[PDB]
Amino acid sequence: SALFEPYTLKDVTLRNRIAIPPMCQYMAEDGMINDWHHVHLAGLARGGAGLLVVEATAVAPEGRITPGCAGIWSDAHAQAFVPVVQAIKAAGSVPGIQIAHAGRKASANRPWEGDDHIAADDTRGWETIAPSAIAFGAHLPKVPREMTLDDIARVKQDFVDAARRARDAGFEWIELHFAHGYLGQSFFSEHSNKRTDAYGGSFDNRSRFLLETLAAVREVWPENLPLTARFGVLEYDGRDEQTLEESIELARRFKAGGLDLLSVSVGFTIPDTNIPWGPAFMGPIAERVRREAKLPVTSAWGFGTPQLAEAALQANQLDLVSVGRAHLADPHWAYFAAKELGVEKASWTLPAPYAHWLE
Amino acid sequence: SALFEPYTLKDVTLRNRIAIPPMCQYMAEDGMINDWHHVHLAGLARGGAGLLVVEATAVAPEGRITPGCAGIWSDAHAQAFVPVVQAIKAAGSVPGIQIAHAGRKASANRPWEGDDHIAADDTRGWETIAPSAIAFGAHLPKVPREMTLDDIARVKQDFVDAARRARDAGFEWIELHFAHGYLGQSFFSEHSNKRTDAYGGSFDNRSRFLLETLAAVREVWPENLPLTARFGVLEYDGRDEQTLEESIELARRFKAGGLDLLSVSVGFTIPDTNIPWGPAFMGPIAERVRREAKLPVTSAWGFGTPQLAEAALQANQLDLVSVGRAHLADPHWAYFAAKELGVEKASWTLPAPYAHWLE
Ligand SMILES: Cc1cc2nc3c(=O)[nH]c(=O)nc-3n(C[C@H](O)[C@H](O)[C@H](O)COP(=O)(O)O)c2cc1C
Ligand SMILES: Cc1cc2nc3c(=O)[nH]c(=O)nc-3n(C[C@H](O)[C@H](O)[C@H](O)COP(=O)(O)O)c2cc1C
Ligand SMILES: O=c1ccc2ccccc2o1
Ligand SMILES: O=c1ccc2ccccc2o1
Ligand SMILES: O=c1ccc2ccccc2o1
Ligand SMILES: O=c1ccc2ccccc2o1
Repeated sequence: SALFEPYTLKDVTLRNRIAIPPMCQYMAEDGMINDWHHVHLAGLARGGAGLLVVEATAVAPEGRITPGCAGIWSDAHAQAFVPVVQAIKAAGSVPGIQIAHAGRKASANRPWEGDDHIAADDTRGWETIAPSAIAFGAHLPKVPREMTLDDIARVKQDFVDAARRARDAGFEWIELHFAHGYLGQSFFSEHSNKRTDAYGGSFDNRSRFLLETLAAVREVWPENLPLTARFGVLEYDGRDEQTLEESIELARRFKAGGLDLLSVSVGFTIPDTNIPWGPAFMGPIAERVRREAKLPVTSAWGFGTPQLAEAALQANQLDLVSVGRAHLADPHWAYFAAKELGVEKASWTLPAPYAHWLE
Repeated sequence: SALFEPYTLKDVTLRNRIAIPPMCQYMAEDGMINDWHHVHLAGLARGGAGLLVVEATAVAPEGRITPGCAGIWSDAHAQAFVPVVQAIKAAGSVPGIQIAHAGRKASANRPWEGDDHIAADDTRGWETIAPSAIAFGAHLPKVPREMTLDDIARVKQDFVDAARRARDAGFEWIELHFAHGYLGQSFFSEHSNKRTDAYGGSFDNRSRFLLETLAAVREVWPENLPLTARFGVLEYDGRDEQTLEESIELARRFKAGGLDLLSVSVGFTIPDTNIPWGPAFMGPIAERVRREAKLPVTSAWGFGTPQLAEAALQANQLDLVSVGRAHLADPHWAYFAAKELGVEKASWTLPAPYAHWLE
């Protein structure tokens, strides 16, 4: 089966094509991860996936989505990941991390605690920053502060510091979070970026924050470890052909700038959209990006049906299949997939103390 | 559903009737548990089961089954359990432990490393002890040394020390391992106990080691925490009616001696048996013990089909249903069961960072 073929990118080899995408847990305290994360991540790694990407981890305190978000904005924050990385490696999975800045979507409640911007007088909240002083709307009505050029330089450096820390903590795979309406996505989108300086207006200017951040990170991230990004390539906002064309052009620039793989997503930049949800719905758009930018891709949404994951790989729509919620339901989803797809000795997807008894 | 009704025994309340029975991992080193066990057990606890019983944990080095067995024969061994117990409690499951001595079945290879007695000249092995100098046979040919009265006193005290350590490490549930052909079972069975002193011959004498050990443990184990045992009540050796009658009589004595619940098993004392394996096959024998000894029971073997677990509870065959291998396959089996049995808000069997997204 295609799903269980290994994959090599730079010096890193994944044992199969199952990636666990970043999934926020909302369990950190002042950015510091804890035994919630340790057990969650080590357990996932033991389930058999080839790659485990740690949740959106904030490069700066104000770049958390919520008060429960993980952070890597100090060396002490980074140190907290060391034992988890080591446990992921012990289980034979590749440890990755998504480094992030939530931009105008920051300072929000946890999803089971209202999912909305935190009230102004709640002592947990903070001022958000963005390309322009324009609110997302809906459940995220807070108007962000327009970034200064010095803010832009500082956030870029925060991404570099985060990547350097990720490297030194032992991560073997990094993903820059340029998707889902957060800071990077919001610099790219005309909906959110009304700047008239070097960082807004034209395609080149809207691309600039993303490209400069990638280039700056590339200076500290080892060339032998995959350098990746997540990027929303359309919005389902009635401007999809134009948006896709620009996004694919930016993907070509990312590739030329050393990006090894793109995780293809939806932008979620604004709320007034009409996303055609369905199992594997992203496959055709991922395939178009893959083909037109000639860049390896992953995508997600509904690939927990193992036959869908297999079909996407066989059709060359994807290079890796990201499977999120199914792993929250069953940490050992990769074993279920192995059985479904008829992998010989399927139980040996798991470590010996499980595999021996399930065979 | 019956499976998701809470259960109170002494001062302890289980959130549902799902018990995870002891399952050896064979991952300890010189008896010391490690991050294998931490993540395994914490992950299981988060999956939703009401009770998690830690694997057979040796009361003495020679009472390990294998070189990978957990031990609790020193305070330093016990300390290693403290963070795991605390993680189990944090997840809302009740932490239990099975304390054990493998008797003539000790000094064996791990199951995926031959499953047989360790060769005499292998530096990992050790002399086994038992009631009588008689081998199990088959893959366990080693003849054990016949215990002296001082050996008997010492092993009893090792069980007391183990129980005291379990208590002080924060366990809320203890299970004495008097099943599966190990030391305790082998004192009860005429197949393995040919002693002609106070510890063999008559029913009273064959019962004596088990009853004295229970009584000694009872002196240090808090009266407000469940005191339980696992015991093989028949062998499927052509002597089942006689063996069951004696085993039920011993169960009555255990109850009179403060036993709160019996985990009903098969003896596995000798290899030449004909066990009628099948899904839930133990239900009727568990029910007979429950009824005739008027004692709460659990049992196992094939209850990973949630409807079977439900039916056994509704028929009053069992008070708790133990589900073993299905939890190795899927740590979140209790969530699967909740869905199968139509529990409202089934995903909230799991903690918020999972439940919110699966609802
Ligand atoms: C609990 C949860 C948290 C998520 N957190 C992130 C995250 O940190 N970064 C990100 O880019 N996407 C995040 N996502 C999106 C997932 O990575 C994924 O794309 C999505 O869940 C769809 O895949 P699935 O159908 O397999 O779950 C999250 C999704 C879930 C359910
Ligand atoms: C990996 C493994 C290890 C076990 N170790 C123990 C143990 O430590 N003590 C014990 O009394 N039974 C042990 N057992 C038996 C289980 O507790 C249980 O009775 C059995 O697996 C049947 O239940 P199941 O069909 O749900 O797996 C073990 C079983 C397995 C599969
Ligand atoms: O980038 C993100 C971060 C969190 C999150 C939670 C649910 C769904 C999607 C998400 O995307
Ligand atoms: O897959 C594995 C195999 C062995 C192991 C040992 C310790 C911790 C984690 C492990 O994961
Ligand atoms: O008491 C025990 C201990 C280990 C074990 C392993 C497999 C099956 C049954 C077992 O019982
Ligand atoms: O079920 C839970 C809920 C919360 C929690 C926090 C830290 C560690 C484990 C936990 O388990």
